Amino acid sequence: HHHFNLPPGNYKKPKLLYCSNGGHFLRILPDGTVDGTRDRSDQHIQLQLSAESVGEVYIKSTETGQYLAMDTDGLLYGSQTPNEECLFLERLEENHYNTYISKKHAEKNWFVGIKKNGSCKRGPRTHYGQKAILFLPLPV
Repeated sequence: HHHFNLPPGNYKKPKLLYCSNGGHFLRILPDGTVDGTRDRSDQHIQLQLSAESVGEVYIKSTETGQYLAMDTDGLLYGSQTPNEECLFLERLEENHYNTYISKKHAEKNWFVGIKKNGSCKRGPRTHYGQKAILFLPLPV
């Protein structure tokens, strides 16, 4: 369903997923809530990525152990355990950024994304070409 241009990073260390849209870091709150925050000091923005298969990743909160996941209705949530909804296709975009496509909903082009207001986007509302889906992994 999708191209295979991969980004040039590794999963050695945790990262911050900086969204260029509004400048928010992706956050997985203890209650399972997922949003974005501009507070670099937030304890819930440190994520450990890991590769399942080449180009397939898990995105986990170092603080809580929760996995980033996208539900049947396109809502991002924090999962206590790894499941099919937790896999994302990590790809390069615009020869620069990282994008994360829901593996489970790949055919539909549902992406991880953050609005200028700090609220995450719902799967069906995302699409190729948007600013909300563009991320830069920053060191913690």
